[PDB]
Amino acid sequence: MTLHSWLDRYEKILASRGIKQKTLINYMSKIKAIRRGLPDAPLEDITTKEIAAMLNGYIDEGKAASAKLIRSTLSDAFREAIAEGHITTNHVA
Repeated sequence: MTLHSWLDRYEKILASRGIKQKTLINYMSKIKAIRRGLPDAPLEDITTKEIAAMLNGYIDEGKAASAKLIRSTLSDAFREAIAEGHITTNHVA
């Protein structure tokens, strides 16, 4: 299971959660930011360092709300991948 494949699956989990329309749109945009920001690599191969480099691009520019939400979205994606058995720990922590 690689990241971009997992994001595909995570979009479907989000669709079934029953989230307000405005919120879901925001969530989908931040998934797009993740796809753009990180490689289509096996979940365990995504490093701390790569996560920090994506997030820091936003932070450096003053994009504080975005960096918070990208981080939170990725974390939750990783938690869903744990629930589905593809990894055993969450690296966004």
